[PDB]
Amino acid sequence: MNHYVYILECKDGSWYTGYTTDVDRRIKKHASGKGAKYTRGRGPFRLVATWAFPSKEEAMRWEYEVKHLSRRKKEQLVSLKGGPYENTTKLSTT
Repeated sequence: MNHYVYILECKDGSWYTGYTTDVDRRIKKHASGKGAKYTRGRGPFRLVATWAFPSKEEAMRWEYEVKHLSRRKKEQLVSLKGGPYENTTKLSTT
């Protein structure tokens, strides 16, 4: 199965942790791509980062541990990878 841990920054500033596991999203994108463009989204879910694990236990333990750790370590987790520079959204850079 496909284990993707997504962390979304909510309207409040709290990071929403949860890993998804459905093949449907993958095939859906390919099916939709036939006569469609990449552009799709609005908010208010801000994607900070995405962690993909081919391993069952790693996906379960990662989720479980981010649920385990406090805010301070939750911040540190993003400080390891997820930094504003890694967002590469736009800001003002051409």
